[PDB]
Amino acid sequence: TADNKFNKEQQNAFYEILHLPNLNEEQRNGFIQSLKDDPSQSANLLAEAKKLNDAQAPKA
Repeated sequence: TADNKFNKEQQNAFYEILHLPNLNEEQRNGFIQSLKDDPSQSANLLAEAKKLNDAQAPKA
């Protein structure tokens, strides 16, 4: 890149965020929808998403 700053584990994770089998997209599409249509808070979104993962992922 040369203008914005999409690298802090954002781009890479994004492709992954779209795989979490334990969540619906209403919420997911929410954070990321901004990541694609608005590369602004996309980074902070990354953080919040990973969190919303466990909040609904099975466990022991």
